Amino acid sequence: LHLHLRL
Amino acid sequence: LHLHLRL
Amino acid sequence: LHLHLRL
Amino acid sequence: LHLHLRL
Amino acid sequence: LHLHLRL
Amino acid sequence: LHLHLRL
Amino acid sequence: LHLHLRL
Amino acid sequence: LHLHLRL
Amino acid sequence: LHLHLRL
Amino acid sequence: LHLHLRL
Amino acid sequence: LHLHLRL
Amino acid sequence: LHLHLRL
Amino acid sequence: LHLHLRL
Amino acid sequence: LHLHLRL
Amino acid sequence: LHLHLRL
Amino acid sequence: LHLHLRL
Amino acid sequence: LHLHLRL
Amino acid sequence: LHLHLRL
Amino acid sequence: LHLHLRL
Amino acid sequence: LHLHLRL
Amino acid sequence: LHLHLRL
Amino acid sequence: LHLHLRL
Amino acid sequence: LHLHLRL
Amino acid sequence: LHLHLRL
Amino acid sequence: LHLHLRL
Amino acid sequence: LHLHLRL
Amino acid sequence: LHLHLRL
Amino acid sequence: LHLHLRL
Amino acid sequence: LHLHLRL
Amino acid sequence: LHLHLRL
Repeated sequence: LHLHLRL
Repeated sequence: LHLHLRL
Repeated sequence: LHLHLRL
Repeated sequence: LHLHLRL
Repeated sequence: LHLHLRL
Repeated sequence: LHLHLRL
Repeated sequence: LHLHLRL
Repeated sequence: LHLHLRL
Repeated sequence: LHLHLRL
Repeated sequence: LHLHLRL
Repeated sequence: LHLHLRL
Repeated sequence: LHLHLRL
Repeated sequence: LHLHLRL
Repeated sequence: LHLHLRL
Repeated sequence: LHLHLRL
Repeated sequence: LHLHLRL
Repeated sequence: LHLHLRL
Repeated sequence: LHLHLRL
Repeated sequence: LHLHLRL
Repeated sequence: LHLHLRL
Repeated sequence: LHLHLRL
Repeated sequence: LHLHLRL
Repeated sequence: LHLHLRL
Repeated sequence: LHLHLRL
Repeated sequence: LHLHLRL
Repeated sequence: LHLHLRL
Repeated sequence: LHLHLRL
Repeated sequence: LHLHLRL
Repeated sequence: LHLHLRL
Repeated sequence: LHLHLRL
């Protein structure tokens, strides 16, 4: 999986 | 899965 | 799944 | 599934 | 997995 | 999803 | 997902 | 994911 | 992921 | 990941 | 909000 | 928010 | 937020 | 935030 | 934040 | 395909 | 394919 | 493929 | 493939 | 492949 | 057979 | 067979 | 067989 | 067989 | 066989 | 016999 | 016999 | 016999 | 017999 | 017999 988070 | 989050 | 969230 | 949420 | 986080 | 194939 | 194949 | 193949 | 193959 | 192969 | 998803 | 996901 | 994910 | 992930 | 991941 | 021949 | 021949 | 021949 | 021949 | 021959 | 899947 | 999958 | 997978 | 995987 | 994997 | 098959 | 198969 | 197979 | 196989 | 195999 390509779990990407950007905050 | 490509779970992507952007906040 | 491509679960995408943008807040 | 392409579950997409945008708030 | 390519878990990427950017804050 | 429970995608099942049987050939 | 539980993607199962059987050939 | 539990991707299973059997040939 | 539990990617299993059996040939 | 528990990538298992058996040939 | 109590957004709850169960798949 | 209590965003809860269970797959 | 209590963002909880369980896959 | 209590971001919790369990895969 | 209590970011917790368990794979 | 299950091509079966018996002569 | 299960090609079977018996002569 | 399970090609089987018996003569 | 399980190619089997028996003559 | 399990190529087996028996003559 | 040309069994093709795309999800 | 040309069994192709793409997820 | 040309079994191809791409995730 | 040309079994190809790409994750 | 040309079994190729790429993760 | 000229048994010919082409798939 | 000229048994010919082409797949 | 000229048993010919081409896959 | 001229049993010929080409894969 | 001219049993020929080419893989």
